[PDB]
Amino acid sequence: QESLKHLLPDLSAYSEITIHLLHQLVLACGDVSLVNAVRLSQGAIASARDALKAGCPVVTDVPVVAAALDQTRLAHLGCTVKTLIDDHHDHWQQRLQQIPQGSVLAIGYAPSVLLTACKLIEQQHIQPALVIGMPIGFSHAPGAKRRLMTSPIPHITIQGSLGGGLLAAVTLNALVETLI
Amino acid sequence: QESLKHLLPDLSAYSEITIHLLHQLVLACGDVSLVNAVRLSQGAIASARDALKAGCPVVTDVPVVAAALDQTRLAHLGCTVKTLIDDPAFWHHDHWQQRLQQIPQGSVLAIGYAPSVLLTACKLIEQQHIQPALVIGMPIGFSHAPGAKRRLMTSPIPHITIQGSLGGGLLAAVTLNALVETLI
Repeated sequence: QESLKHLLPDLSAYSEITIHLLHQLVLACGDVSLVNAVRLSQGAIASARDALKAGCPVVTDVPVVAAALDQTRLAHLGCTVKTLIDDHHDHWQQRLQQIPQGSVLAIGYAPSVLLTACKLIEQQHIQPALVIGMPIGFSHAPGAKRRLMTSPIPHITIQGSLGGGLLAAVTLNALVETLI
Repeated sequence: QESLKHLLPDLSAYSEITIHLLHQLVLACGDVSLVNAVRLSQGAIASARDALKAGCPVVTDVPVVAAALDQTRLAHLGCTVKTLIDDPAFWHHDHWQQRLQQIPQGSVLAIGYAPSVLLTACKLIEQQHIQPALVIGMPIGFSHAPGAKRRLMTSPIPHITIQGSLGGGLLAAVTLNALVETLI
């Protein structure tokens, strides 16, 4: 049998949109443990879908995350895609400080970007509709994702697995697919 | 602090293109252990690059592999992308194995989901019914996936696969996108 539903644990206690997201993540990289390692805050899906319906700005930390996004469906919705790091003025922290209210912030690489975003959120300077915080496992990543877990912002992250990287783009793509 | 080469172990036994491939794979899914688990046959790189430079067909098992491919760069090289299974029964006439059996000599076969497709490809190759230039065998870890990949690693056809449970649509597509990137 090559049925994803048969390979994964019973997911009936999760919502249809959550199961779709979890399927896409497992299909992308094969790690069935993502079923338990993906953590969604209570407002994450509803806040993300409202933002995307309104054509919110989408911001990634690095270009390869943006390149993995389904930019056709995003443009279809009216969402622009921009990146904080292209490769002392126009530093990524200045771009982050300016992120528009209600935008989706997808972080697939840098823990430092996630840390600064969580600080800016605590201090109520920025208010994205969603932070997808899935940086690569550099030395500061566990701390950055712990700060995200207690952030009041709606968010999705990965705890208890090495997942990160372009999985941040898979996550947003899946949410867009539930809308288009 | 946030340098990928300094996060990964030293890879100085491998070529620059192989190292780029492994970096792209870690970036795809965050699993640093992939640098240990990926298996390339001897000249998989040149076999892949020679086929891509000829504008070879690129054949995937399922549509989500195709969708993650950089179709723009492939188009630039003249490569057409087709998919074996349109909706991921075994008694139909246009079965996916009927298509696999027609794969042109020298095409790239990228498998990111079904071990059955990988195993069928291996058996067709053993009987010399098909002759791809490269097999990227990265199915999901269904119960028969380890045997299919073991079968592939005994094959004389150039291949890239993963020892262990990782695999998937993104990983197979990222592998091919990384090889295309080194060209264009």
